[PDB]
Amino acid sequence: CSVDIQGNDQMQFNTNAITVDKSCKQFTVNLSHPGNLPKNVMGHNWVLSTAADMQGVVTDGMASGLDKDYLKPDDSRVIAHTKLIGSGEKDSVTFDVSKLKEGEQYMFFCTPHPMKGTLTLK
Ligand SMILES: [Cu+]
Repeated sequence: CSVDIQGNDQMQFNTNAITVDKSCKQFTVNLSHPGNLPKNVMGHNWVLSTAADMQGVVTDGMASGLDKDYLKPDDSRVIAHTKLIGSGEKDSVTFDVSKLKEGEQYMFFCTPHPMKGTLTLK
């Protein structure tokens, strides 16, 4: 009921797709950042929302800026998020799998940089 994911200096996540076993009550994403660039220039986060909500989350996050991890505080569209990390840093986020609803399309993404993928219940 966890996955390890990396974001590198070339703005790439090392997976495009996360699958969550339906046996899981909670799920944990462990984000890391191979490379050499720091948080203020090549910081990554990992953010989960519906596909429909992603644009507003990113836009509002960029308006909130760097010290708010490029996320709007208390954004109710964000189902789960890590903090922003630079190279060498790590952050894990855990969420309740029952927040993922049948029939919905979930996406994971970084807010400052064009990086995204799918999250699906197995
Ligand atoms: Cu990123």
